[PDB]
Amino acid sequence: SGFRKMAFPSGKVEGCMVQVTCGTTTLNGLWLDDVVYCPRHVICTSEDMLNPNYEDLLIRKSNHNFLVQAGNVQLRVIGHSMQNCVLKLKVDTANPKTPKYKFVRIQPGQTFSVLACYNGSPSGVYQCAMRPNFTIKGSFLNGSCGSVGFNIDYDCVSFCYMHHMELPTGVHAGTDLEGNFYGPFVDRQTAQAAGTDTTITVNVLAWLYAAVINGDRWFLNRFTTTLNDFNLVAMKYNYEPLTQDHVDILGPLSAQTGIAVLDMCASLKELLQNGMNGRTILGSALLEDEFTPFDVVRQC
Amino acid sequence: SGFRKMAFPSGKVEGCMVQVTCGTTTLNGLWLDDVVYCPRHVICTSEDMLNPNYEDLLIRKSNHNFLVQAGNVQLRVIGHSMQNCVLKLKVDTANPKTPKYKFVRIQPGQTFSVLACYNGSPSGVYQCAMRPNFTIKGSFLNGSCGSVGFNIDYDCVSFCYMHHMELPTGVHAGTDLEGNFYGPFVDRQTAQAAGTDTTITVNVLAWLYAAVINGDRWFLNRFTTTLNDFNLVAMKYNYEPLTQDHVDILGPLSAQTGIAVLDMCASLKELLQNGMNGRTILGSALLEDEFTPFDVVRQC
Ligand SMILES: [Se]
Ligand SMILES: [Se]
Repeated sequence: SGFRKMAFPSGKVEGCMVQVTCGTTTLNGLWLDDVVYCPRHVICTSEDMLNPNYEDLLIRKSNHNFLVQAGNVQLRVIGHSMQNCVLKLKVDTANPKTPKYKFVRIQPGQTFSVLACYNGSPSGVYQCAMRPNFTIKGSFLNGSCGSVGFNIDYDCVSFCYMHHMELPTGVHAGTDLEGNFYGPFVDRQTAQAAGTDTTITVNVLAWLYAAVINGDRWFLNRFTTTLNDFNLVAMKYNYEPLTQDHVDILGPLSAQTGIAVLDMCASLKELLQNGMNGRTILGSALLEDEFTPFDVVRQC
Repeated sequence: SGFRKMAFPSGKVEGCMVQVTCGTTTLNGLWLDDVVYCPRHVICTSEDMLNPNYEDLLIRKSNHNFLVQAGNVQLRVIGHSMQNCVLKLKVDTANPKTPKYKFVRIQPGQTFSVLACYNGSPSGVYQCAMRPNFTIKGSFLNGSCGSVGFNIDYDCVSFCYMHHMELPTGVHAGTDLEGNFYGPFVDRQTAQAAGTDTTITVNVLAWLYAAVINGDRWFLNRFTTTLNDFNLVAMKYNYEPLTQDHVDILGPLSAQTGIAVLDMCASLKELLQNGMNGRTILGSALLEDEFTPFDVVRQC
């Protein structure tokens, strides 16, 4: 037993990371089949980032201006396309190590594993949630740009994220693998408001169930509540509204534990109104919202 | 910037995981060069685990009684040795995928990455600390036995841990790769006291420095203290004694931040005596002790 924040094994992805250099800027690329994907701001200098005209800047670039290095293996670039905020560099060799893969655009509240890389070299793996306001709170130093987020189902890597920006607030923003930003963000070094974040209510509930399974039951109380009562409390406390879709997804966990969802909500309400009072749930002294129902089920 | 609990990329290790079956018991093995390492209790039934005589049980086994499966590749076992609580199964093929590697026995307070596996298949990666009482708090379901813990330096995998037991308390215990348990534990399903755990003081301090670097400074106070004053407070609060070795290892972090170690200790003291008062450090509402000075430096 036991419960941990756990990333997917990164092996399949490590074999796809490349280094992409254009002019003076180095960052990470993702080589699948014969296409290398990377943040289009690889083409920018420091000053460029203040106010880039990506079309005009890219027009000053040809195929030979992109250095693609796979470990020590130089890749030959034979086409280049901008799609939203990604570059798609066509190279002459299919990646021998390409796994089965999909590109997916995930939803707020969903989670994924990040392989943080520098100079096309993996350095660490960890699990992130896409926040309701479409930021992530990661660990992304200078040159992490181009690191990707992914899920694995059996043999298939669903790439869902590529890192592009740290906001002045210190949170992180980026694209799907088609180059469309999550959230209102743009690939320019400018003031950008993320906007109010909220707790992923359904994740918190899933985590409470994981706590019950693991033997932490102190917070289980004598009350119940209704979706609407609970949702009123959710409002006050800056939590996402709970819907029937959410109740449904907790079904299997409510099934195992014999604790109906709305009884778990009344527990949550007591925690939101009374706090945790110096106690811990699954070793945490706040309410974790970084685990989906799927995450919890996988681990149980 | 940003700060996260981060495991090593698991790629190098995923290519070493095998499935080991003997009689009715399946668990995980580690295939390096021509030797497969696994928990010796693979040879035990359920009832065996109550009171195993490993010599006598192993004497009833030959090379062909060990099923070693590497994905779909059956391995041929040609010798078998018990070393402490591990079996070393000699197989006829060197693992093509063997990385550079060391076996190391780590120290309490040190951290490592766990590749949790089931039936020789990796399912997730996450970072653990070896507790002062030589347990780990992991996520290890039925059949996780044989999963390993490791560090990576450049190209070299230092294996430090193999999973063997969940204690009745729900914490985890296991061996180095020579088969010597961390802590007082044995590979028998019996009552086993772990004994008092304590907070890894130096880790907490490293984490406080990581917090300063990331912009969290609320807890920085007007006081200082001495090693002995601090250590008296450490005692009261079940924290490990801070030594000069520890001060030394925080040197580089004290260097960058311009906050002397003992000033960071006075801050810690105020936190230990006054609590966190509903505030958060690096998104945590308690004091994290799961990051070493090396971990923090790597991430900064
Ligand atoms: Se970037
Ligand atoms: Se086991």
